[PDB]
Amino acid sequence: MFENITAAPADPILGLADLFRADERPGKINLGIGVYKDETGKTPVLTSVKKAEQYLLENETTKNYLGIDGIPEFGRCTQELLFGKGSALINDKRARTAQTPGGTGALRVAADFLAKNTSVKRVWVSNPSWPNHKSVFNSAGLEVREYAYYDAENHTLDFDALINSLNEAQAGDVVLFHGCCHNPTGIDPTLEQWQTLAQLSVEKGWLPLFDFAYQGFARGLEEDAEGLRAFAAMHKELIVASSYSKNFGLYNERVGACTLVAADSETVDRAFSQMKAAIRANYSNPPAHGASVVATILSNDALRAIWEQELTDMRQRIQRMRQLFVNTLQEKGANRDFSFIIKQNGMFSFSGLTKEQVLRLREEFGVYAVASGRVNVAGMTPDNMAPLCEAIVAVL
Amino acid sequence: MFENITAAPADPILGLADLFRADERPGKINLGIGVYKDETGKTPVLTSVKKAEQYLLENETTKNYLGIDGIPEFGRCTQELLFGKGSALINDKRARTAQTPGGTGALRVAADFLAKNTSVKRVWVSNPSWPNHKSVFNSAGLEVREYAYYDAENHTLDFDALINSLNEAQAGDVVLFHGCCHNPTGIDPTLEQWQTLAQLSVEKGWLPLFDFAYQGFARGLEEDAEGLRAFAAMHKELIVASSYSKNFGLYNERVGACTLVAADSETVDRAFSQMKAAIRANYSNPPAHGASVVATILSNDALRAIWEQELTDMRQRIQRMRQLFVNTLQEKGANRDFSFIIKQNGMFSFSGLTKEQVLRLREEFGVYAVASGRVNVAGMTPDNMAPLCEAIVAVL
Ligand SMILES: *Cc1c(COP(=O)(O)O)c[n+]([O-])c(C)c1O
Ligand SMILES: *Cc1c(COP(=O)(O)O)c[n+]([O-])c(C)c1O
Repeated sequence: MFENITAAPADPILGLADLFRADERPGKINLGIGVYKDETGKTPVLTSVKKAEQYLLENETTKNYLGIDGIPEFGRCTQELLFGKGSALINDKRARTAQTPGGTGALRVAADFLAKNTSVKRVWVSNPSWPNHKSVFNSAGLEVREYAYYDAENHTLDFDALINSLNEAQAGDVVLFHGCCHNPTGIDPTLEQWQTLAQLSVEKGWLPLFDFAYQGFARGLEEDAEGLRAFAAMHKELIVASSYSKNFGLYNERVGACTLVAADSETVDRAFSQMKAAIRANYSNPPAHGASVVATILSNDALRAIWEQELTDMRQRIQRMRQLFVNTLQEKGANRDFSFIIKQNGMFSFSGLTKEQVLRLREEFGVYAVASGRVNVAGMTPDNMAPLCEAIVAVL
Repeated sequence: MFENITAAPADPILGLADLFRADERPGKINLGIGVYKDETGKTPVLTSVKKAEQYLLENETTKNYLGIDGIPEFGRCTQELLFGKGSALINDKRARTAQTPGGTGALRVAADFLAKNTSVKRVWVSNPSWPNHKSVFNSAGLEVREYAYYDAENHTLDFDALINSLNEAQAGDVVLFHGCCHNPTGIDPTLEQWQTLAQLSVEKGWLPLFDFAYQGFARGLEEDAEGLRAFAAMHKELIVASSYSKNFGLYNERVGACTLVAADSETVDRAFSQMKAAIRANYSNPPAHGASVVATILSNDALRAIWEQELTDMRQRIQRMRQLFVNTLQEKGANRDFSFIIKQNGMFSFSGLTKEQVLRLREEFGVYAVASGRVNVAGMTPDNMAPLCEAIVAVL
């Protein structure tokens, strides 16, 4: 059966982690995967989630199966985080959310749903985008086409080319938007550019799929959800795939949500029974621990307060690391002006490094960046900033 | 987009849980889903897993992403539990296991793998089988055909009809076997019947997919893995989907494994990179907590000892509940002889109840059984045994 199965290519993000760790050069720098690191090079489990975990350890009586859609508490808090407390879609009972294994699991459940219950043949995804978007949507059967997005010379969002790109998208096509902290560019629409796109998918008939992995990392939790809320005020139907792996530092527990919105509660609940039938045919019901923790933290005035401060410290430490990196690069001999990365949002810096600058950096300096030139700024600390900038300016 | 989406039918196992709980009749009995209950009507979280959880709470430093295939420790213990310590496939490095969200997630990953990397068009599944088998394999693209299995008059495995059924299976087809505690019948092959099937899939060219949800519940952990080990000694390629939701009482954390075996380590690792590419395109990497606990318990001499006793108490309490149920039924006026359910293995009793005996029992006595007449014996306690038997004999 398995004799002529070819070996798959390694994952462009995760394949790095395999190589990094097998390397026994002592001064290597990771900058690959997109996990926060603190000033000391470590990804601690947050304190708000250690208190919540002690709590579940004292207060759980059963591990008996969650419903197909998970913890209801988790569901309404996620909807409030996305749409706002007292939003009109919450009140009209227009949204239905399923707890999922991370944002990837929410993105696939969406894809599986749409493939067997919808007309959609095409998902539109930005150029550039998360590398695994294409792989999740092709596995469901859907075709992935690309729209323009980043102007590389000017280091801006190329809004016009994004508009003219999408004029080849039909009514009935999915268009994926990153909510904030665009992965990989970190370049996001202004509010004014999002209400322009809000209005345009309304007369073009696109179904919006918002991907939210980094809410809380660009300006703040509410500030980051504005673009989606500009679409939500206008659209009868949306879907958002949300992840709490980054903002909760809960990466390996796999906590996310696929939230469905239709024109009214009857349609949304009818559509939701199919989405739940897709979830059953894949894994059965979602992993409890991680979602259990999000919901304990968001249900507690005190424990929520502590998380929101932990998330603000991260937002700020990455911002500090950005200015540091453009300053250090400067005085380390930097051949170009890298000041544009200051204006980018989130964990990443989309540097202009070529695939070979990036290959040379791993294979002789041991600093790991994705082959697109995406480097994780949250993986930089004041101790490794100098090694790292000396490596980039010797490859320039 | 979602206007003419029809509502899905409710799940035959999980849809029960929705109805049970919405019912506010005080004496209702659940008997539906296949979760263990102790003498007091409760599914406690085991003590071996509460000690292991205290431990992770004291000893974890990060929630940073697991590899696509999860915890390696989890992987080798699962292989040892399935194949035996010092098995030849472990030593020849012939097996590769990925940690998954429960046994359902392992069964889908298998299906996704085989669909894009194999010739297989057909998975053969028993009649009767777990209701969701068909749904997981059809979602991957595969067709599901059925083979004969249970003789309902005699209450036996109908081995001949199982043989003649499968003579319509081609070389290259998947045939799914339940390892032990057949869901729904609880009727399993003898060892002699399994080495006969072991030999027959070898000259017929079937790929064996073993489903293991209840290892430790029929005779014991090693005793229960004998059939699979009879196939493993003969086959160059197998796949087993394993779950630790039942034997670890870890239902909602979602801990299982998809373990791949090929003729040699090169092929198995080549095939495994594709299986890992399927896992990435669905959820990304597995939920850590539940697998983390299995591996702490199995890595500890003491904590393992405590689990194995907890699993023996369950095995025994269900056996006690079986004799009780056939005894009580007898003296409650039982119209037929139900002594055959004594000879069945696992949590379930495949009673001969018709869909209408089963509908009448929920809708007027409030005892919930699956529409196949599958009743969960682990949901019976000495306090609810009499209500329950009075209900069955009034519907007979
Ligand atoms: C991190 C990330 C994901 C994956 O989320 P998780 O499954 O790890 O939670 C998905 N998408 O799409 C983007 C853009 C991410 O940055
Ligand atoms: C319980 C059970 C499953 C599902 O396993 P989990 O995902 O809940 O662990 C799958 N199969 O196939 C059978 C027979 C089961 O009894």
